[PDB]
Amino acid sequence: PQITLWKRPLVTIRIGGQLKEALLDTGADDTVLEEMNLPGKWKPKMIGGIGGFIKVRQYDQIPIEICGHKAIGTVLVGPTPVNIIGRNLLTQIGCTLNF
Amino acid sequence: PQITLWKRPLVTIRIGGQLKEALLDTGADDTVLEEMNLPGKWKPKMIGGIGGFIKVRQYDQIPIEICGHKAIGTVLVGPTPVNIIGRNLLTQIGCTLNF
Ligand SMILES: CC[C@H](C)CN(C[C@@H](O)[C@H](Cc1ccccc1)NC(=O)OCCN1CCNC1=O)S(=O)(=O)c1ccc(OC)cc1
Repeated sequence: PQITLWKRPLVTIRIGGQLKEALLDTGADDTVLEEMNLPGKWKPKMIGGIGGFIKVRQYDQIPIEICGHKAIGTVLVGPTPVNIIGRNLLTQIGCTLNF
Repeated sequence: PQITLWKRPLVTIRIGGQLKEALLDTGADDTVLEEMNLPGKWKPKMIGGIGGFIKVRQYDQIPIEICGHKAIGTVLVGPTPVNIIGRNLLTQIGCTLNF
């Protein structure tokens, strides 16, 4: 699709049979989801945003279907204000900015 | 133009005698610039992201040129680590997400 920006670019994602709403976020390198359970091993990581640093759990090679498009990649889980889809997965679905 | 997301979507903006590098950020409602001593009235504001909130100064009707596209709107100035072009100006320069 083509998505304009007068509203937040929120889309439905599928991650483990679970549907969630997430924000397409070109200013985020990484995909960060609110606290949830995901299967498999994770690694403790820290990431920094506009307000400072948080602890997250890094899950690698996780399938995420984003508005009907498939990605498989890294998902960070932790106290983000909102679910965000970052560039690591936006690139996989062929997302670009255009003006 | 089309901007892929393999790297951070940094572009040149101008606000005064300052050309600056800034992220084209679809996850940002508002435009947030690194500390700069802009003239005119402003209002205090708090904005929140990963890590928590920061205090910023809200300046209205500030002309901002983004990649040779003119815009004019609200700019928030404060201790952000990166200049962020948010949706309030991205819409004015005709920016969309596409996949
Ligand atoms: C609530 C959703 C987002 C987390 C909001 N952020 C925009 C993000 O794109 C943010 C931009 C940013 C901020 C600081 C440093 C770098 C980039 N990206 C973000 O938090 O990315 C996390 C991954 N980080 C780690 C370092 N580089 C990254 O890309 S935000 O910068 O916090 C923000 C919040 C409010 C606002 O106006 C009201 C404008 C911007």
